Amino acid sequence: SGAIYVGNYRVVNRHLATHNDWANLVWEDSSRDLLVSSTTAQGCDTIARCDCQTGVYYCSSRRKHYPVSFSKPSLIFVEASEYYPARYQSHLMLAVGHSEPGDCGGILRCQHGVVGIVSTGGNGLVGFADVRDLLWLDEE
Ligand SMILES: *[C@@H](C)C(=O)c1ccc2c(c1)NC(=O)CO2
Ligand SMILES: [Zn+2]
Repeated sequence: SGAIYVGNYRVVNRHLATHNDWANLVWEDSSRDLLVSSTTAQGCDTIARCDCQTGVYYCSSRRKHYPVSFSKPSLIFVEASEYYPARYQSHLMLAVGHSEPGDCGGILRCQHGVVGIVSTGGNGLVGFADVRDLLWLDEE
């Protein structure tokens, strides 16, 4: 699975966070499926600060990056999988595209930087957890 490395922060899907993530916790929110932990090394990624609805995401289950149009971050209902239950998720963006369990954490990027990470899949839709509202990732 994938993550964002910005400053001394590591941004992951909450349900895939490790014990080391939880032991170095900065912030977490179940409703968004996001968790941020602290890092010793500085990261290479820049977070987008924008309202773009077009970008490119990485799909591990295809070994491919795909250009997509996506919705603005919203409170959305997510169906059950073969291996997890159904629930409302907040700050979620949807696009038409392929995702499945191996694709968690793939980056969605726009011309301004990282928009979010792959979070959901079903019925030809990929959902992304937005990070562009988390301005505190840019400092401290
Ligand atoms: C996990 C964070 C993730 O991004 C993901 C994408 C697509 C799908 C799943 C998880 N799980 C499923 O069951 C279906 O597709
Ligand atoms: Zn942008």
